[PDB]
Parts: sequence; structure tokens; C-alpha cells
Amino acid sequence: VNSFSGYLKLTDNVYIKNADIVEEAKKVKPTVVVNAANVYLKHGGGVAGALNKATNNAMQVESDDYIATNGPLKVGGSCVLSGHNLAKHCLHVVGPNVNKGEDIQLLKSAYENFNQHEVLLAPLLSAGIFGADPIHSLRVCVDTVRTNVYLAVFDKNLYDKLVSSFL
Ligand SMILES: c1csc(C[C@H]2CCN(c3ncnc4[nH]ccc34)C2)n1
Repeated sequence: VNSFSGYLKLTDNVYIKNADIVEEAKKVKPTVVVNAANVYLKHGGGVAGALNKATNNAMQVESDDYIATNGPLKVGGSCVLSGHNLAKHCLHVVGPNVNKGEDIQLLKSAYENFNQHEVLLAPLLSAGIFGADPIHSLRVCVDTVRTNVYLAVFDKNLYDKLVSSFL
């Protein structure tokens, strides 16, 4: 028994809610919150810019040191950094950017990173400003992640659409 509240159960291991991931994180303080990162860990908008603002820019400061030491992530890759005031850890995961010509099959690789963590609070990936279809994306999540994932969907019309169209 964990502390997530109000989620709809989609499968044995996937749960969903119409919620802002930042508000969910502040309330639950989960072991792992997933960020929808880019390869440079430049947190400008969407999930990344909202989480980072909620950390008072501490996430960006930590991220810039990570990049200076290690170089960029791979599309489909991830790194574990601090969760600051939002979670114990933040798993920064890079989904493909279809508006950069990046292969959408890399979305499955991106979700595979979630399997290294028993429980996660996460958004939908190479959703929002990353330009992917949020049906196909939910489907890849369900068919790839085997650990327990709590999805926070910010847009109400996407959520109602995702739930009503979920096979
Ligand atoms: C509607 C318009 S763009 C879009 C797709 C993604 C971009 C923003 N995303 C979030 N997901 C969960 N919590 C969040 N909090 C802030 C942003 C956000 C999903 N949904």
C-alpha cells in the first residue's frame, strides 16, 4: 500500500489520473518522479520547466553540472538525479522528438528505463511539446513498463480521451 490517491487502474501495473505531475509530486513525495527531459537537460517548459521552477532552479543547477561532467544523454536514455523538494529521485528520461525527426520507435526504449524502478510517478512521454500522439504513447507505456507506474495527465481532454479509448 502506497500513498497515491484517486487513480484509475488501467492494467495490473499502470494507473492514470488527470493531474499536474508537479502537484502530485509535492503532495506524495514519491521515491521517483520522471522528468520528460531533452538530451541537454535544459528544462525550459512543459514537465521539465514546471518541475524545475518548483525546485527554485536547483534541478537546472544540478543538471548543468551533470552535463558538464558526462555530456548529453541519448534519445531513449535516462539518468537518475536528485528529486530535490519533489521526490527522493528524479529519473530524467528522453523520449524522441518527432519535431526533430527523431525515430518514434525510440519511445519504447525511453519507457524501458522505468523498469529499473519499482514505483514511479510519471507523465506521458513524447506527449505535449514533444509532439507525439499521447493513444500510441499510452499504449507503448502499457506494453513496455512492468513496474508500477502512476501517470499524471495534465490535459483533461487528453485524459478523458485516453481513458475512453483505452483497449
Ligand atoms: C496538454 C497540452 S500539452 C500536453 C503534453 C505534455 C506537456 C505537459 N505535460 C504535463 N504532464 C503532466 N503534468 C504536467 N505539468 C506540467 C506539464 C505537465 C504533458 N498536454
